[PDB]
Amino acid sequence: KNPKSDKFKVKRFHHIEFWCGDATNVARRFSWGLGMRFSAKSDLSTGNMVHASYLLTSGDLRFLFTAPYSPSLSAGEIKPTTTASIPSFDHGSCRSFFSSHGLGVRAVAIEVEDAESAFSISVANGAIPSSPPIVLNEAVTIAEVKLYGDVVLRYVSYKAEFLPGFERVEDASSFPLDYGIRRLDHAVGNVPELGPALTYVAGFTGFHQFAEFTESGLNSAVLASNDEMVLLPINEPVHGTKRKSQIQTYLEHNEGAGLQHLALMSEDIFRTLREMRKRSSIGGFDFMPSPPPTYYQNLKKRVGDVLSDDQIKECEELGILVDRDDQGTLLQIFTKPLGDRPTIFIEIIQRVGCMMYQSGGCGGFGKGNFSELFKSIEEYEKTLEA
Amino acid sequence: KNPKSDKFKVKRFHHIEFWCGDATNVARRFSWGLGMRFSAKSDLSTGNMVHASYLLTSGDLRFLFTAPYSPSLSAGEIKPTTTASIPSFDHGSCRSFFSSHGLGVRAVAIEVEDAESAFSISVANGAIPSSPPIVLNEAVTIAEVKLYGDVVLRYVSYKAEFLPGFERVEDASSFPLDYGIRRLDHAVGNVPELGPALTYVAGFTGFHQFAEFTESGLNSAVLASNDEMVLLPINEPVHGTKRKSQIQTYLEHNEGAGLQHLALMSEDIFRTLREMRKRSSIGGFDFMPSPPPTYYQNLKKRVGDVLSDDQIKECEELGILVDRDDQGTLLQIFTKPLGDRPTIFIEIIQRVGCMMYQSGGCGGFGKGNFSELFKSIEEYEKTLEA
Ligand SMILES: CC(=O)C1=C(O)C=C2Oc3c(C(C)=O)c(O)c(C)c(O)c3[C@@]2(C)C1=O
Ligand SMILES: CC(=O)C1=C(O)C=C2Oc3c(C(C)=O)c(O)c(C)c(O)c3[C@@]2(C)C1=O
Ligand SMILES: [Co+2]
Ligand SMILES: [Co+2]
Repeated sequence: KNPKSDKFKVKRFHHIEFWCGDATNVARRFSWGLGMRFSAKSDLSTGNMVHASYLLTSGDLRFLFTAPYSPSLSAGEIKPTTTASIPSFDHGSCRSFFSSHGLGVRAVAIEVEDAESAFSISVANGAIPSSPPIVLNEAVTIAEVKLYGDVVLRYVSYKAEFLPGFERVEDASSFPLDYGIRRLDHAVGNVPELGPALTYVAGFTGFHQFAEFTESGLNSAVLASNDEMVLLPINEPVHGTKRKSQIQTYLEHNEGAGLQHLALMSEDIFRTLREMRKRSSIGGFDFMPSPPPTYYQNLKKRVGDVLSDDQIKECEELGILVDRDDQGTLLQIFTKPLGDRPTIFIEIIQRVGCMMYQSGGCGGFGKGNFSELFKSIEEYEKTLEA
Repeated sequence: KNPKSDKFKVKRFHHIEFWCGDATNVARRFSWGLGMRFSAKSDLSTGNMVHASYLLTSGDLRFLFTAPYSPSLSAGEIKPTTTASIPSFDHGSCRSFFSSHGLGVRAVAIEVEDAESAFSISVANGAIPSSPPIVLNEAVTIAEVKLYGDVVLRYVSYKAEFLPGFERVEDASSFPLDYGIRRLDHAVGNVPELGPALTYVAGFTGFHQFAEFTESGLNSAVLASNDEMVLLPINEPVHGTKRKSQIQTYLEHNEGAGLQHLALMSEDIFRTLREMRKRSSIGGFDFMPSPPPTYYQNLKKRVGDVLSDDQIKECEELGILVDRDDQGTLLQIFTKPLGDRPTIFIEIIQRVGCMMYQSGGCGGFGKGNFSELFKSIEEYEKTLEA
């Protein structure tokens, strides 16, 4: 059931901002590995003496990569005179975030009708303020509240081209890469305590519970906006298992709560994964180990109604996982961690079904692949021995 | 003249170590952009709880990329019990270096006959110690002294595979990229005062002056080992010119002295530059703007004895610069800065002549291209107007 209790008008995911040590190298790596175009910049060449910010896009997906310059460049500036294009930016907060967590997501940004009212309403309803509403060039309003750990939920609203102060990138340096990724489907946080985290976030957004889950080492629940196009799962560790909780491992290496994974919807997951896997060992992203043949043998029985034998064979070539709800079918695969620490990673997704446009969350988040993978693995060792 | 006054036995450049925020993303970017293989690692997967270090190689060139993990992972360790594979590493020094300078070279490493004696002799002769000699696995000795700014000269010596504690990389993740780069030719520092810097470095190494230079905005001089295979140019700004000194701009954005550029010798600079330029806008490195056609028209007159018209045309397609000594010919080109700040960049080089093996420094460092580029530029505006 959907109570449509959003406390303000939320539209869609707008962008994800990574806080980096060197935004140039991370952005160029991500661009090649994921097939995202360099679309805009704000840096020394645009008059920004405070931070370097580079924007990559693929369809509606926007990845922002930001790093600080030497504070000495802007020592005579004050906030009213700043050259920063993102006025919430702070040298000290960025260096401390990166020193503490390594490469990771600082901001999950959603587009709202009015960022000033979204901020006021959120804070009125328990949100911890992070950056007050600031109007950029009389055109865009941005505001930030704490989401979990040092991750902020960023509100952006447009009177009506990413942000004022950003410039479109010289087309020679903007190669039209595209591997099929089109938008952000969901963004997942890891926290030490799910209950309080859910209460806090649902408390100030009015987002409703979309789904929930739980021998796995985690509990999770999904918060969703009114039309369920903004999906925010949150995980907590479950202690006392044979294997150490993967969520606990995250918290230890991340020094606490933070963003765990970004799920990127592809319009053609076969082509996305072919293109990404071709580049894994030449600067791109690695993928988790593939399921055994027994997993794909059991897929025929599970989704032979949705996917032909040839489409299943292509899933097996690419390592793709498949889960199915009572409403839709889900194709998914996970990258290895994006950087040095075993913390943040990316998920590639495509959903089948729930046509009306496709409704958000169609097919769930893969809750059935725990059971299937474990059963798959038991049955594969059996064939190997036998 | 060469006095061969080295105070200890120096062999060749061994490796360059970058200090990073995320070594994974910088290494993968450099690998694709420069055509370097992933050759070894020391990280969590090898038992190193302190730092992540990834080694790229192309021929004899070795680029090491190192970043710190959370100190919490190694909080129970002490130096005698450390899991760090590079015992000079310090979380605090690395974060402070990166916070102050951004992405850049921490260590210029040279192979010597005996790193312990090289360290003792250097310190006896005025070198500022940075890390005392440490024997790794009874096989490799490493020691460090200050070179300039926060850059160290690292001595490595082998009894007799990069360093103990490093593991060869899984061949699936080691794609055999190769664009023709084969070794490090020279490494150039920027300092505020050339005289004292030269005195200090020549004082503890016994390296001799190989070359010197100087309206350019800089003074430079080159220190060289006995056989002149280790070449260490150093630049200082010259203040009071129409344009601000490029060296001064470096010092301001780098927060002081540091490594300015690495010159990488190619065995086929045409193929290296074709391969690198193909990748500039898809995750690789950008190049400085090419000289005008007038520069290449005047090359026929200057090196038509060394390069055919077709070889000159290929230089013009690729933006390659050409200088010539009384002893050899030099082909060279410069990248844009490697990261966010207008600080460190790379030079690709190939030398022609001085055969005996080829003697180091063959053809100089491009001192004639100041005059030629300026004259080239004046003559090109002339054709445009006319
Ligand atoms: C929110 C999200 O994005 C998620 C994700 O992408 C991958 C899924 O795998 C699991 C698993 C297992 C056995 O792997 C589990 O035990 C629980 C309790 C769980 O909740 C999930 C999933 C469905 C999930 O939540
Ligand atoms: C040491 C090194 O590697 C160097 C480099 O790679 C590029 C060269 O260009 C110049 C220039 C000009 C006009 O560009 C100059 O005025 C001076 C005094 C100079 O000393 C050099 C060079 C030769 C140099 O030193
Ligand atoms: Co997911
Ligand atoms: Co040079």
